[PDB]
Amino acid sequence: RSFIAAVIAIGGMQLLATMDSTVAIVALPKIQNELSLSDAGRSWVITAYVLTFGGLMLLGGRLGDTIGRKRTFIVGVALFTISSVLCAVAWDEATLVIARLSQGVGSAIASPTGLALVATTFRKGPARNAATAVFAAMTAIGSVMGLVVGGALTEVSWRWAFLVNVPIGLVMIYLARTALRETNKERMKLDATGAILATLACTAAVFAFSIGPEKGWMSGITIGSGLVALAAAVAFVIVERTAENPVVPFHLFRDRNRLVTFSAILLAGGVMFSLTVCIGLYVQDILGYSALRAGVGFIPFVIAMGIGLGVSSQLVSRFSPRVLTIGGGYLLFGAMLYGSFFMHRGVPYFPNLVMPIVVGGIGIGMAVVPLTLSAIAGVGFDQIGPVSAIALMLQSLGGPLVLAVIQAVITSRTLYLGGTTGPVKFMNDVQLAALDHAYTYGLLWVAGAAIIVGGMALFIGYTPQQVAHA
Amino acid sequence: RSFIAAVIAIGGMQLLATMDSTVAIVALPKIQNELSLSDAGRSWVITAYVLTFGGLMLLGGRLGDTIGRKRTFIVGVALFTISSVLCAVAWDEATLVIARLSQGVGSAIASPTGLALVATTFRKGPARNAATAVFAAMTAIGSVMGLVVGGALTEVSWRWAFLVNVPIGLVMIYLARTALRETNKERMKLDATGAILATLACTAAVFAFSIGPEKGWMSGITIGSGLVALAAAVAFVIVERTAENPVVPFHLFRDRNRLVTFSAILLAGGVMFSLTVCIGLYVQDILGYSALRAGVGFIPFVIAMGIGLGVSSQLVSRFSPRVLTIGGGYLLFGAMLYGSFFMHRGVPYFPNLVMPIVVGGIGIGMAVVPLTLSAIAGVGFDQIGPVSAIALMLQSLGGPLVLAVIQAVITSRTLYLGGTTGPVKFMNDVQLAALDHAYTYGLLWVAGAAIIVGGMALFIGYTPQQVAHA
Ligand SMILES: CC/C=C/CC/C=C\C=C\CCC/C=C/CCC(=O)OC[C@@H](COP(=O)(O)OC[C@H](O)CO)OC(=O)/C=C/CCCCC/C=C/CC/C=C/CC
Ligand SMILES: CC/C=C/CC/C=C\C=C\CCC/C=C/CCC(=O)OC[C@@H](COP(=O)(O)OC[C@H](O)CO)OC(=O)/C=C/CCCCC/C=C/CC/C=C/CC
Ligand SMILES: CC/C=C/CC/C=C\C=C\CCC/C=C/CCC(=O)OC[C@H](COP(=O)(O)OC[C@@H](O)CO)OC(=O)/C=C/CCCCC/C=C/CC/C=C/CC
Repeated sequence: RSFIAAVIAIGGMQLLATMDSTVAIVALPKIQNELSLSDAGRSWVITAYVLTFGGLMLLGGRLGDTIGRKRTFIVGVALFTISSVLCAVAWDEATLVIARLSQGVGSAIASPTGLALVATTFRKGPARNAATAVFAAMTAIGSVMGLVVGGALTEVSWRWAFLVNVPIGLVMIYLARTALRETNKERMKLDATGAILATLACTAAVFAFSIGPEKGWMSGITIGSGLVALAAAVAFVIVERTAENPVVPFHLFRDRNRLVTFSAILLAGGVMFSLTVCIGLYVQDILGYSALRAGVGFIPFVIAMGIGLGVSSQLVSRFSPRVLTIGGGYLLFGAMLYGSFFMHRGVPYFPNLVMPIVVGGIGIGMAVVPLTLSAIAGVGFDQIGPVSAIALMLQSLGGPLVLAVIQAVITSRTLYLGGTTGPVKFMNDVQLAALDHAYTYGLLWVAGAAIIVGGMALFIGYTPQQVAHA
Repeated sequence: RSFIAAVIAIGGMQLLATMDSTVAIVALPKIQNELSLSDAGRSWVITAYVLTFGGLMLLGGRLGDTIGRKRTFIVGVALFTISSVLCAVAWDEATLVIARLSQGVGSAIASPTGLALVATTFRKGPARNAATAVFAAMTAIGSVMGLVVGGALTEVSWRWAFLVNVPIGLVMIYLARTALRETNKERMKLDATGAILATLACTAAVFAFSIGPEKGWMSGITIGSGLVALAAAVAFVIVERTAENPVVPFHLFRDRNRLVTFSAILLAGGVMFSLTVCIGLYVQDILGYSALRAGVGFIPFVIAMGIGLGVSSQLVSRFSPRVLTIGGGYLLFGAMLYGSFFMHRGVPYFPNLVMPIVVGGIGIGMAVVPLTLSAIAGVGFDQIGPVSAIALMLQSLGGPLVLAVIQAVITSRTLYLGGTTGPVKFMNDVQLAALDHAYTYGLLWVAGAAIIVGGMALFIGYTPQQVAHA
């Protein structure tokens, strides 16, 4: 039981954080009808979590080296679980935003430690390959369970949806206490000066990006915050040259395979994030399956993805990460080509929608394990901290960049085919049909980004005896 | 002057075959007004040329070994030039059909000899690379010059357009005679039984594939035509086992890098053929440029292609055919993504149409040179005949296969967007707008087929020392 209890506990924060993201999105309209927070406050509950989760990520990367990775994992999760209760008792806009702020602080501390715990706890070999599959398995499980939970326990109250994290979170705190052993190495000094500038630079950059669309791109306060971030970013690099125990080891990023792998995960995250957002919007708006029925209909995705991850964990020892990334990428290509020809409003569920989801899930799951193992290959125990923190930063940061281009193509083609921009419930059956054909057309431009991802994967060059097979 | 006159004469049949093909398509509607051979006779003049050109392709490969490579190239061109004069004096469908039949026979003899002449005449190294670029360069020149000649000298008569091949064709016979030296090796016995079975199989398959859409797929004679095609093909393989100097050396095609490099050009030719048909139809119908203006507007394509071919000849000695094929093909991906977003009816010619054509021309030209050098590498002199005939047979055969799939996607999406199937001259500006967006949508599926070509190009693995640099 020691093995299964360890992989479940380590990947728990991936289950918790991803599930919370979808439930908060689903319950947003009912928050309007109760708190009466207006349209300006609608975005302030979402970006409040993102403000601290991305701002504190680098600080939480080096936090486990000076205190302890296991202690960091329990503390970070506990603050996440406590914050959910404070989120479900919110009475005023100030109460909710502060509750969402502290969830990001709790997530930023524990999330990078989860990836680092895979490399240190499990030795290189079949154990790490099985641990990588489980770590990637429950990220998609939380997303699907988020739709089912958020689509079922929402008509009685949005407050009960946030209270489902507590039973799940308490188990992972219990499992991590009795299934993970505290390692014994001497603690190292924290880069306090480096962490101060790194935190205030990423938080300012996210604040400027969020306030842009609201107050205008050239309001005067947005540029002022960007100037502060650019001044901090310049100073942060300067100190790191002669700073012991760097937050970011720039010397570790050379012309080696590390840049190619870290550039691939930056773009591969954007392809996956944009694919999830567009498919969920297409099913809920064009097909009208709502939250509950869409989540149950995505159950085959988890089973197919679980099949792909389990198979890829066996083949990684024999095949290089280059061929498994491409091999699973071609199964993705056939899914969205078949998912473009056979999608309009009113099609049956089994002949038309089941196959693209199942086949695409196997291809996606096949290429996740080789990419994860190569990003934590040949780094060591003193430097696995910041490397894991950077890997989760680039994976999440690439999402909005790619989706911004994809959503621009969707909007442009809607106008050309004949349509309007606005809420969907106010669109007759010619502007609605144009939006149907716009999303399907934009599914092919997602494949255009996937080709770019695969082209960068040609330069990995890792052999199977380095990433695995030890 | 010896070098430039030699290579021009070698690639001369490529100029003739492509340019005559385009002119025959352009002047087809005027043949209706004069010969009055009805709809059923419209497709016979196109079918008649293809029936013998593809039917006698395999015979022409081994015909140069038993007779002479230079002598075969002269008679093949001479019969082509002669048949153009008889074509332009046609006075009934029977006279025009016979002339088109004889034009294919002359082309089937000289076309495979042109590619074989590249390998034997020029020694492997810098001389072959420069000769390869000019060989591919004049294939694209003939296509554009066919539009201008057939779009300008056709308002006076369709008979004058057919007589423009004689001044050019007579020059090619002169340059070949003066600038090509007759090699001195002993002639070999021709496989009489194999040549008879090879000829009958291809014409029967072409005849069945042509009468199918006309008379019905299960009409009764198409299955009979398919019966002799299978009977000839089955006996051809049986008798080829013990046949001296085989027509098709099956033993040469093993699990080595030759089957991969022959499957790539099978589908690369289909992508390039479907790109020309779709673009030419889109420009003439949606934009209404007619034939003369379309030919002038595609002049920058040839200039851009010439730059791509010239650069690729220098780089092929330092880079393998794998990287140049994948690297050159990414420029094609960028052009067709740009050409899908910024191309509708009524756009200016400069910013929206010239840029994708110029960039796409460079990308195509960079990938053509490595593919043909790999297709004639390391075979010898006693087997360069059949191998070059197969390379031209598969390149032409892949065209209709890929285009049939693309045209099915275009027709399916036209109906969904709102529109009908029929002549463009009866549209109510609403079905015309839908046909505009259907062609643009189908441009991305051509990119999907080009991705498959890239995938097979990863298995080439030819060293630049083997295909060049000697
Ligand atoms: C090593 C460093 C880091 C490693 C750490 C990383 C470790 C592993 C991570 C891997 C990737 C992400 C995990 C997966 C998360 C989400 C996936 C999921 O399970 O979530 C369900 C849904 C989301 O939706 P959701 O966002 O909730 O929607 C709500 C709206 O926003 C408003 O309510 O996604 C999907 O089903 C995905 C479907 C793609 C399959 C391919 C189909 C192609 C053809 C389909 C045609 C249909 C027509 C579409 C026409 C466009
Ligand atoms: C070694 C083995 C063998 C080696 C032996 C062979 C050695 C090398 C041979 C390679 C392949 C063929 C060469 C090229 C031949 C044709 C190309 C050409 O020069 O011909 C011009 C025109 C043809 O037209 P044509 O067919 O005459 O038209 C008539 C109508 O059918 C009815 O009159 O094509 C083009 O301009 C091609 C443009 C492609 C550039 C990239 C475009 C991307 C953006 C597109 C946006 C536009 C919107 C499209 C929306 C869909
Ligand atoms: C095969 C097993 C099972 C099959 C089983 C078959 C059944 C179905 C299919 C299964 C999966 C397919 C396998 C995909 C394999 C691909 C990986 C690969 O085999 O790769 C080849 C080559 C080797 O490399 P090399 O190390 O020399 O050789 C060592 C090896 O031969 C062994 O040791 O990779 C390259 O170099 C790539 C060359 C292209 C140059 C890049 C330029 C274009 C991109 C520009 C910028 C990027 C994008 C930016 C913005 C767009």
